[PDB]
Amino acid sequence: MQLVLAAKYIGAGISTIGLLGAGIGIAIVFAALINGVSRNPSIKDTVFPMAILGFALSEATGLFCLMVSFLLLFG
Amino acid sequence: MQLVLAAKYIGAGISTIGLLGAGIGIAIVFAALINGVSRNPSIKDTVFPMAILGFALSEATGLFCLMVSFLLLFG
Amino acid sequence: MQLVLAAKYIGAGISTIGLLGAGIGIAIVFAALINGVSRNPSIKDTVFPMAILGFALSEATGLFCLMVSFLLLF
Amino acid sequence: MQLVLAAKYIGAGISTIGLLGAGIGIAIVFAALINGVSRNPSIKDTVFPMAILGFALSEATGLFCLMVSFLLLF
Amino acid sequence: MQLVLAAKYIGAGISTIGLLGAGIGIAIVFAALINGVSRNPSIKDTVFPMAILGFALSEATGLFCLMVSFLLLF
Amino acid sequence: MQLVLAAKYIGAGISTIGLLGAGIGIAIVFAALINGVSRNPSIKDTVFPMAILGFALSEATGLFCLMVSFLLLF
Amino acid sequence: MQLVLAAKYIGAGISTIGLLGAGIGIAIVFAALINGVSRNPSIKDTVFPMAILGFALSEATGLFCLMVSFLLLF
Amino acid sequence: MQLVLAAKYIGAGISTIGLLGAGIGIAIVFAALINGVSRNPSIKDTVFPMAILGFALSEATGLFCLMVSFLLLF
Amino acid sequence: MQLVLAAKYIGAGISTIGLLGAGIGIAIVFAALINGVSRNPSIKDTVFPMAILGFALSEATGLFCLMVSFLLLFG
Amino acid sequence: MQLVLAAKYIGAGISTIGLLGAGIGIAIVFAALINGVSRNPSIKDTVFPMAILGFALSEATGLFCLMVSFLLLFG
Ligand SMILES: CC[C@H]1/C=C/C=C/C[C@@H](C)[C@H](O)[C@@](C)(O)C(=O)[C@@H](C)[C@H](O)[C@@H](C)C(=O)[C@@H](C)[C@H](O)[C@@H](C)/C=C/C(=O)O[C@@H]2[C@H](C)[C@H](CC1)O[C@@]1(O[C@@H](C[C@@H](C)O)[C@@H](C)CC1=O)[C@H]2C
Ligand SMILES: CC[C@H]1/C=C/C=C/C[C@@H](C)[C@H](O)[C@@](C)(O)C(=O)[C@@H](C)[C@H](O)[C@@H](C)C(=O)[C@@H](C)[C@H](O)[C@@H](C)/C=C/C(=O)O[C@@H]2[C@H](C)[C@H](CC1)O[C@@]1(O[C@@H](C[C@@H](C)O)[C@@H](C)CC1=O)[C@H]2C
Ligand SMILES: CC[C@H]1/C=C/C=C/C[C@@H](C)[C@H](O)[C@@](C)(O)C(=O)[C@@H](C)[C@H](O)[C@@H](C)C(=O)[C@@H](C)[C@H](O)[C@@H](C)/C=C/C(=O)O[C@@H]2[C@H](C)[C@H](CC1)O[C@@]1(O[C@@H](C[C@@H](C)O)[C@@H](C)CC1=O)[C@H]2C
Ligand SMILES: CC[C@H]1/C=C/C=C/C[C@@H](C)[C@H](O)[C@@](C)(O)C(=O)[C@@H](C)[C@H](O)[C@@H](C)C(=O)[C@@H](C)[C@H](O)[C@@H](C)/C=C/C(=O)O[C@@H]2[C@H](C)[C@H](CC1)O[C@@]1(O[C@@H](C[C@@H](C)O)[C@@H](C)CC1=O)[C@H]2C
Ligand SMILES: CC[C@H]1/C=C/C=C/C[C@@H](C)[C@H](O)[C@@](C)(O)C(=O)[C@@H](C)[C@H](O)[C@@H](C)C(=O)[C@@H](C)[C@H](O)[C@@H](C)/C=C/C(=O)O[C@@H]2[C@H](C)[C@H](CC1)O[C@@]1(O[C@@H](C[C@@H](C)O)[C@@H](C)CC1=O)[C@H]2C
Ligand SMILES: CC[C@H]1/C=C/C=C/C[C@@H](C)[C@H](O)[C@@](C)(O)C(=O)[C@@H](C)[C@H](O)[C@@H](C)C(=O)[C@@H](C)[C@H](O)[C@@H](C)/C=C/C(=O)O[C@@H]2[C@H](C)[C@H](CC1)O[C@@]1(O[C@@H](C[C@@H](C)O)[C@@H](C)CC1=O)[C@H]2C
Ligand SMILES: CC[C@H]1/C=C/C=C/C[C@@H](C)[C@H](O)[C@@](C)(O)C(=O)[C@@H](C)[C@H](O)[C@@H](C)C(=O)[C@@H](C)[C@H](O)[C@@H](C)/C=C/C(=O)O[C@@H]2[C@H](C)[C@H](CC1)O[C@@]1(O[C@@H](C[C@@H](C)O)[C@@H](C)CC1=O)[C@H]2C
Ligand SMILES: CC[C@H]1/C=C/C=C/C[C@@H](C)[C@H](O)[C@@](C)(O)C(=O)[C@@H](C)[C@H](O)[C@@H](C)C(=O)[C@@H](C)[C@H](O)[C@@H](C)/C=C/C(=O)O[C@@H]2[C@H](C)[C@H](CC1)O[C@@]1(O[C@@H](C[C@@H](C)O)[C@@H](C)CC1=O)[C@H]2C
Repeated sequence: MQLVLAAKYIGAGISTIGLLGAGIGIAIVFAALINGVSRNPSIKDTVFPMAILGFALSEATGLFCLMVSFLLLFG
Repeated sequence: MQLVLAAKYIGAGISTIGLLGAGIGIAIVFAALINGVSRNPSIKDTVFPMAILGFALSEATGLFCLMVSFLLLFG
Repeated sequence: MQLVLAAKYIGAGISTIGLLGAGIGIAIVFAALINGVSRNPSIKDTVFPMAILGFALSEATGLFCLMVSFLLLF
Repeated sequence: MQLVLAAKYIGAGISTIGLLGAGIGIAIVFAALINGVSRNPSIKDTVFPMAILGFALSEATGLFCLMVSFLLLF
Repeated sequence: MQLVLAAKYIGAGISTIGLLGAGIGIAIVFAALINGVSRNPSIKDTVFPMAILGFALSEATGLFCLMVSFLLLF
Repeated sequence: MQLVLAAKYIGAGISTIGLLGAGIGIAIVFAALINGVSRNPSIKDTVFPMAILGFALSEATGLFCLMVSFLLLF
Repeated sequence: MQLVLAAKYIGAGISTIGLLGAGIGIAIVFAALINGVSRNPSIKDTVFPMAILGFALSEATGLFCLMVSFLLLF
Repeated sequence: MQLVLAAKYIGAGISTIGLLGAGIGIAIVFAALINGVSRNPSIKDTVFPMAILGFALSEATGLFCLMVSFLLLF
Repeated sequence: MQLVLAAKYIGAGISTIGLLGAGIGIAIVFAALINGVSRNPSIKDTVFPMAILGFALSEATGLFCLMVSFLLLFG
Repeated sequence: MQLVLAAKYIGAGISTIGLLGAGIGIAIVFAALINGVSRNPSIKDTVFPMAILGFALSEATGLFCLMVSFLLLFG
């Protein structure tokens, strides 16, 4: 009981480390969005859906970390 | 219940590591906003809302980290 | 049995660290896609499938992490 | 009592690691300000408030880490 | 032998960490492929096999991590 | 209380890790200062105070780490 | 006996972390090859052997990590 | 006393991790110096003292790590 | 003498982490050699020895790591 | 005795982690050396002493890590 619960909680905190990837990744995408629109304003409608897609896929990796975090805390 | 409490506190500490991602990310987004507007002043009103969106989505990964940290501390 | 179960749950958490690589990586690919299309719009149809391939291969590395995490969890 | 107290101190230390993001991120913002102003001095008044907003938001992530640190310490 | 099995599981979790390098690496390669084809479309057939090669070699390093991870798990 | 004092010392060691962000950040700022003055010498008096400011803010994050580190040591 | 055996398995896992350098480094080399060949296709024959030398030396660092890993395992 | 002494020696080792920041940082500064002088030789006397200032401030962050390491060691 | 042996083995593992530095570093040096020669073919004979020197000095940091690893394993 | 020796050896392995900084740093310097000479071959004699200095200072940080490593192992 003690040792198992404690491990679940240490694990849950550790599980949030991977989120740093999405934090950096989402930003890399929006940076490219911003620089690409600055260089070529007319391409805006083409690249904005590309940035939304990029962000969502990168964010999905953080979600998977958070899922493990929640499984440990609750499941 | 000593070992479990101890684990909650170490876990809360560990849970904040992931915030370094939003720290760097938010900065990356604003860096691009600054560089983009330097190269092309007239694009400001178009890219500023993109930088705000980018900020918010990168920040969210930090929010999740802190949420787990506070669930371990208090929840 | 407690100690082993404890080790399984610690390990499962540690197994997610590697996902930061796919997070950053997937983004590096889409960043290139966006910059490449901004500089040269006519190249879009050629590079978009290259970005899909690149994203998928990068993500897979993180899915192998998740796989190990689930093996330990369950 | 003593094991819990020990954990608080270890946790307080671990809690400062994330401050490295703010340290790097603040620098990233000022780097762009400097490079932006060098390439186009006349844009200074426009980008300075952007740089202020940027580093303030980046620094805040570090203060959140420090918030947990001081919660664990006191 | 609770201690030994425990060590195998934690060690299996740790072994996946190195996969992040493959995640970032693979992305670095496809990013360059995309940027290179954008700047010079006619170079596509020459650089695409180079990109496959770079992906494979970078991926190999992920394979070795997963290999040690599976050896500890089974 | 061997356990508690132990925790203070390990925790003091961990608290210095975040200093690496200040180490890299400060460098990022001076790098940009140097690159900016190289490209545009006449901008020196305008960007130099910006660089001092960026250094100070990035350094502050290191200060907070050392602060938690000293609080645990004493 | 069992504590030492446990340590070997944990150590074997930790030992694969450094493979992330080779994973990223191999990619860095191929990225430069691709970008170099895109900007100047006629330099291909000159830079390819350089890229081979570069990634071989970078990959070797990862094999040294793996050498320790397998020493600890067997 | 053993446990505390053990914690001092573990902590001292951990206290050196932060030095990686000054290692990378000092290099970032000199890289800028070299690139700035290559692009604009006549700027050398102006930027060289800026590089000295930047290197010294970056290094100091790593010396504060070493300071903590020595406090724990002795 | 179980705890000490155990510590030698974990320490040896930890000692290899630092090799990721030479891995990335060596690559950085060769990347620059490749990009430099692409931009200016005629500089090859001048920069190749610089790349070799650069390789050797970055590699040395890995050598020291592995040296400590082997001292813990065997010495 | 046991616990102290074991800690010294775990510490020594941990002490080599910072070396990754010099591994990457030395390389960053030689990269700039190579790209700067490629762009402007005539500046070679001015920047090469700058790269030697940069390398030595960056390498000094790795030395400090290795010093701690050796103090733990032997001192
Ligand atoms: C891989 C699936 C991702 C979905 C991508 C969807 C892309 C489509 C586009 C059009 C989006 O929906 C977009 C840009 O409109 C969008 O994000 C919407 C929903 C959002 O309201 C936008 C407009 C917005 O203004 C943001 C910045 C909002 O102000 C802020 C409160 C939300 C931040 C956030 O991170 O949301 C998460 C994210 C959408 C993520 C996105 C997940 O979802 C949330 O986070 C997940 C778990 C995280 C860790 O993945 C969970 C808590 C529930 C969520 O709803 C949520 C919590
Ligand atoms: C989806 C997540 C994020 C949502 C962002 C939405 C952005 C839209 C734009 C228009 C914002 O409203 C914006 C740019 O105006 C803005 O940030 C405002 C509110 C802000 O006051 C700006 C201008 C400001 O001056 C900042 C720097 C302020 O001085 C400083 C004290 C706050 C920093 C900070 O990080 O706050 C958090 C952040 C808004 C974050 C941002 C959350 O929210 C707070 O922090 C979160 C936790 C963090 C870790 O996300 C939580 C405690 C609730 C918060 O109020 C808050 C506490
Ligand atoms: C997003 C939140 C951060 C604030 C951002 C504010 C942005 C707006 C602009 C105007 C700034 O305040 C800015 C750039 O002017 C600025 O930093 C001012 C305050 C500063 O005096 C300038 C002139 C300066 O040169 C600084 C770097 C000075 O050399 C040095 C002695 C102070 C450094 C410092 O980092 O202050 C802290 C930090 C802003 C932090 C970070 C807060 O705040 C301080 O510490 C906190 C508490 C600790 C726990 O953070 C509290 C005492 C208030 C503080 O003064 C303080 C302790
Ligand atoms: C160092 C050996 C690597 C081999 C590289 C070979 C390169 C040659 C090129 C032409 C490939 O065959 C290529 C690009 O066509 C290719 O990968 C094909 C087979 C692949 O189906 C492509 C087209 C594809 O669409 C991908 C995105 C596919 O849809 C997706 C489900 C697979 C992702 C993936 O990561 O697969 C791994 C990868 C090929 C890796 C790559 C291994 O293999 C797999 O993963 C490895 C383990 C990982 C961690 O290395 C192991 C389980 C064996 C695998 O099946 C597999 C599981
Ligand atoms: C957020 C507050 C920071 C203040 C920034 C102020 C910026 C304004 C500008 C004009 C400075 O005063 C500046 C550039 O002139 C300056 O630093 C002067 C005082 C300094 O002597 C310069 C010229 C110098 O030559 C340096 C390289 C000096 O030779 C070297 C021995 C000092 C390195 C150093 O890191 O000092 C720390 C730093 C100023 C830091 C900077 C703190 O302060 C010291 O270190 C901090 C702790 C660290 C981890 O922040 C603490 C012990 C107090 C310090 O004395 C000090 C210890
Ligand atoms: C610096 C040492 C590394 C070698 C570098 C060599 C550079 C020279 C060039 C010619 C290469 O060999 C190169 C690019 O041609 C190449 O990789 C060849 C071998 C490969 O067949 C090419 C065509 C290829 O597409 C690969 C990526 C293929 O798709 C895939 C199935 C094999 C991947 C692989 O990474 O092989 C390993 C790796 C080179 C490693 C890394 C060794 O070697 C292999 O594994 C080792 C043992 C394990 C523990 O490393 C042993 C069995 C020999 C191997 O084949 C092997 C297992
Ligand atoms: C100061 C440290 C380094 C010294 C470098 C000197 C460089 C000068 C130039 C001229 C070299 O001789 C150079 C470029 O020709 C060269 O590396 C040769 C020897 C090498 O065979 C090259 C061409 C080669 O083909 C490599 C990729 C070879 O195929 C592969 C099997 C070896 C990889 C490797 O990393 O070896 C180590 C490296 C030379 C390193 C490099 C050491 O040495 C070896 O590894 C070290 C340990 C590592 C971690 O440093 C130790 C076991 C002794 C070694 O022989 C060796 C084992
Ligand atoms: C901060 C002081 C540094 C000194 C910098 C000196 C700069 C001046 C220039 C001219 C150099 O001396 C230089 C470039 O000529 C040079 O390095 C010489 C000595 C070297 O022989 C060069 C020419 C060379 O060919 C190298 C690549 C050689 O083949 C290879 C075997 C040495 C690798 C190496 O890392 O040496 C270390 C380094 C000089 C370092 C350099 C330390 O010294 C050694 O490593 C230190 C500890 C490390 C961790 O700092 C210790 C083991 C003893 C050493 O001699 C040594 C072990």
